[PDB]
Amino acid sequence: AGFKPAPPAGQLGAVIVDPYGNAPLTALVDLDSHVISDVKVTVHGKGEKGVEISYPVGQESLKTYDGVPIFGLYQKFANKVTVEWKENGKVMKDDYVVHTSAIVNNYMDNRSISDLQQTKVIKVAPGFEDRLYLVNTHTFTAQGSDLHWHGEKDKNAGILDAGPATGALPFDIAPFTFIVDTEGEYRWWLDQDTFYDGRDRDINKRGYLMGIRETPRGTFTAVQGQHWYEFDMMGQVLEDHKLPRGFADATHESIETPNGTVLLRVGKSNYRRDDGVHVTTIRDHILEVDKSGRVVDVWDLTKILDPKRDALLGALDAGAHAGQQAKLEPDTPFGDALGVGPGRNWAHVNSIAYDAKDDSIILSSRHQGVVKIGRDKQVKWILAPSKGWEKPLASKLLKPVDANGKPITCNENGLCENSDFDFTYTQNTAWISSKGTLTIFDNGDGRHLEQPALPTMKYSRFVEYKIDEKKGTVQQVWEYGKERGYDFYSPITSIIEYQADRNTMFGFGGSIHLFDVGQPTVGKLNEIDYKTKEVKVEIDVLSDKPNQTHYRALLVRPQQMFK
Amino acid sequence: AGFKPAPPAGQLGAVIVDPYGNAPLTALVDLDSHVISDVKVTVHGKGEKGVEISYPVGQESLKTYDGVPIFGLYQKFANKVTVEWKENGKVMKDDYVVHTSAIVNNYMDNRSISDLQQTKVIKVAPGFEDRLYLVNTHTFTAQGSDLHWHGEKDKNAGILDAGPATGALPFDIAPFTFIVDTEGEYRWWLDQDTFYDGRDRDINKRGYLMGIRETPRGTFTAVQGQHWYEFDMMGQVLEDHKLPRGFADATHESIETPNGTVLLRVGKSNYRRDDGVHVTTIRDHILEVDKSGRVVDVWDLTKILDPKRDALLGALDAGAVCVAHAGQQAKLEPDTPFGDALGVGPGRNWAHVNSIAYDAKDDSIILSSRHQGVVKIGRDKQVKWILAPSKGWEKPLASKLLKPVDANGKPITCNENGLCENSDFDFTYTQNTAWISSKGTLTIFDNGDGRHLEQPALPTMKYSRFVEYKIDEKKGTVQQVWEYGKERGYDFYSPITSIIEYQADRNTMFGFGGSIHLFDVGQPTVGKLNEIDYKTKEVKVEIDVLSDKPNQTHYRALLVRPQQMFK
Repeated sequence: AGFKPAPPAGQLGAVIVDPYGNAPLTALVDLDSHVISDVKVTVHGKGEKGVEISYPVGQESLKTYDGVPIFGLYQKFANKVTVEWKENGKVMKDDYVVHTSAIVNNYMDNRSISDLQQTKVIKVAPGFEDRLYLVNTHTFTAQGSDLHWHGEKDKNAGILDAGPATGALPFDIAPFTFIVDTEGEYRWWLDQDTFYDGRDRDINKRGYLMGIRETPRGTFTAVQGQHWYEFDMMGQVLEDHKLPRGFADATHESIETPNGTVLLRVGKSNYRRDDGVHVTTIRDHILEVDKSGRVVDVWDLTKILDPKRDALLGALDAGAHAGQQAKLEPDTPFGDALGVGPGRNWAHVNSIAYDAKDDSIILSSRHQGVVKIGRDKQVKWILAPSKGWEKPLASKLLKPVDANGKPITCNENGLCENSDFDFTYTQNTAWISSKGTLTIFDNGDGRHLEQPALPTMKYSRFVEYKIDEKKGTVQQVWEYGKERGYDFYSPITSIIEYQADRNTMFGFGGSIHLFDVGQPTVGKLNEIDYKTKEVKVEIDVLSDKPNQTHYRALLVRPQQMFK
Repeated sequence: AGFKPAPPAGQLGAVIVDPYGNAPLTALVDLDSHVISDVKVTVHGKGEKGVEISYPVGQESLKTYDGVPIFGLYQKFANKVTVEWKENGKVMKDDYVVHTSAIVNNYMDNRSISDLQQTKVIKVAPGFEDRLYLVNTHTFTAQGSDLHWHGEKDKNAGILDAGPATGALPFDIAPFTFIVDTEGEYRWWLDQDTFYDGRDRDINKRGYLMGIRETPRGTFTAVQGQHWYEFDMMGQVLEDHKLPRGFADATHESIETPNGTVLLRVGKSNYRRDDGVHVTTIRDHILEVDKSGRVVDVWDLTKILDPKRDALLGALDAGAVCVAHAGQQAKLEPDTPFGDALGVGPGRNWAHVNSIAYDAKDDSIILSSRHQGVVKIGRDKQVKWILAPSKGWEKPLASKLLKPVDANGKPITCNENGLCENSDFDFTYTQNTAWISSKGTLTIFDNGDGRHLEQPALPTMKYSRFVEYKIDEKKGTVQQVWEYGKERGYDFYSPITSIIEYQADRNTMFGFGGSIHLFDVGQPTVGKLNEIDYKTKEVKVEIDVLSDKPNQTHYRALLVRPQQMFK
């Protein structure tokens, strides 16, 4: 006779490239029954300003991988790797040359600018040369949306009519997943085949890879369509769960709790409306699942909030026919569409945050605002312009004040007077910062509940708030980006997150220049000094097809990847 | 256009037979967006003496399933079911007629007695009519073992010779998993295609389905070949993990701990022997994994115990090899080729661990080695005690041997073979399921092969026990405090597998002998379910399960409680 395995490369076992087969820019040093400890890996930079990646590897990883994880390689390159360990009270070291293969995009057509998305470095301050960023973007499939959930036909339906559609099964795209360093180089790639398969019609392998978030084990959870996952930086798929049978279309987010549970955002399949019509609802539906995939709890937002509030809804750019303000029709067929009511995109929830302090969740509804909902499924507060909100939900809205806690005078549209307090509009990632505060990407479409005279007048903000839940007072304590204009405006997607290690504000604008037809879409990575607003890091990712938005990115840390 | 879904059956949604596709005698009442709170299901017994099954349903389950779970139906029958619930403050109730289809055995050939295994009720005391028992058994495939792991050629082998095998891949069979009531009726069935596919050569669908154990949630874990699992009684596969890449051939046990981890009994792939031969080791490694499938810890038994000890290994019947030479004593050979074969050293079946117990009190594990005895190993990988005949053990292990005492705690005299004098005390031999009981004692199934470390005069001179010991870890003393099956002879004798477990609820001893009359050629093998009153040793239950092909061992059975199946 047969063929032998690979022989050892040094003082341990063989060194295998891409062990699990889903991460081509990784490799594994096989243990070959050696008892080692105090392990460290160093991947050396390419060229003269090449960025070095170095990390410890803990005891759970060795056992799990039966070897030393090699993360941080370059593609099609003779990587130089050094691994240090201890064996029998003695210090050890090997230097390996690890050749890699190429990175492939399996989804190209005449729309392709080229096979990979282009990076452009712009600002790398001192003491940020080590930073790594995981980019969660995507790339159009050749035939685009090809499949649709089947729904229930209505009274007003033509007699001969074929049945309708429901839900959001067409929300389907190829993933483009990678890590980029401060030299604009790819240092990681999750094979597109790992979760997705666009040419085949296995709905198990279809959807929109989203909500990539870190776990307390240095791993990551993600969603795609009708499944949710866990995976590590070696490309090992740790969990693969179908959604519970009453639920569908999980998009936008997934986060592990401190209690071992996992928060998902989904829709309800076969949802019975009060008029007896069945629909798959749209992004208005939060699960708490466990590691068995079972449901621990569910928030039905159609019964917590107000699916009839069209305040912000009525005021939206229909290009996300661009620019045009949203003109609602009350005969809008059920499905993934702007409209009121269950079976229509009335909420568009895109972010979840758990609050251990009071066992509550915090949510950002693109089309309504931001809320904290209790375990008791009681709304505890709301952050939105006061228009549209009926009683008793109106009782829950927060009151903006100043540094001295005196009320800020605002109108029902969010326009405040004599201060810089503003709310958020079509916002994202309303999360809780390590500082104990709420951080939000304010995409800013339909700001102040209107379209502006000219598109280019829109802008996006990073914004931080301080909430006295007990008083119902909210305070805007930090903002950045208003004064950067249409080149800093992301209509959709996007993220910010407070980094306490370097006191920065991390962000990613995912759809910059989305409307510039024929032009690649810009994903802009930023670390902003929290104290000075100085740009410490600015890196741009360009879509590989024109007008192809990015979703999110994360600031990842190798010291944590391998528990 | 399109065909409509199923319309409501009663005052809720439609009623779905076998929703997940894995348990054909189950059903689901779809929830159709109704909000309900105090659910109860009752499945009425078939015929005049049929057993009724009734259980509450928790919220999580209603949520997890989006419906009410219906467990306990009869095959090919118009099952009469009653669901009771609260909706909008007021008491509700529906009666459904749930037709079911047939149970299929997909693995039959000329050895087949009939398609399904036969049951024979023997004894059912009053107050024990409700009992249900999950039978973990199996049935031969038409091809038998067809797959080997590939090994590393070693110096002794020829020059033109192809490489050898290693590991325990041929340890492969089709499952036969059903629940039984005190009328010997089939009330649950896990589709064979759920985990296993014996006509196809996808190894992820191969192995020997075992170590079926309840979880703190009412669900069950299980191992088969190179995967481990979690499932529930609706046939829903909750987890499906590959073994971590260092490991292979998982069998016998899988048990969730109070800490969310799961303990597995495994072997090691590509193990580097001192002489630098790479083998896959056989049933001598313990994994602790998480729900992410990652290794939390690992016990290498080739370095915690003694793979050279052949005190029991040589005293054995070559009848319980793997699959003529029964009755005959084991003769160890030095040149025994690595693989699933009796012998010493890493790469050979020197240990055959087959039970794991987690001791929460001190973060230790308890193992049953068929071929060595019963030990407690710490989190620190340090051997804490041993229950075995003192023969063959060197220092430092010898110092760990427990010392037999009486009720007043005074030494008992037992020779080096385990033979004691002037007491009923006896050690356990090729035992199974060494678990901790609710009382905090050690219960064991003393299969009893190679008893007192020899083969007896005549083959029939063999017997199994149920046995319970009390250990004073602080002093190293072990005390036998209960036993049963001694007097019942060869007809109560299970050479392999099998299981016991104390039940505080009715003060009984649960047991299952998986291989009674295993060696009776041409005869079905008997799996005997038993409950034994703890106080009186009266037989409260006794039910026999007969293999569907001749000489086809069973593995284990569980005492399941439907009150606990849907959290």
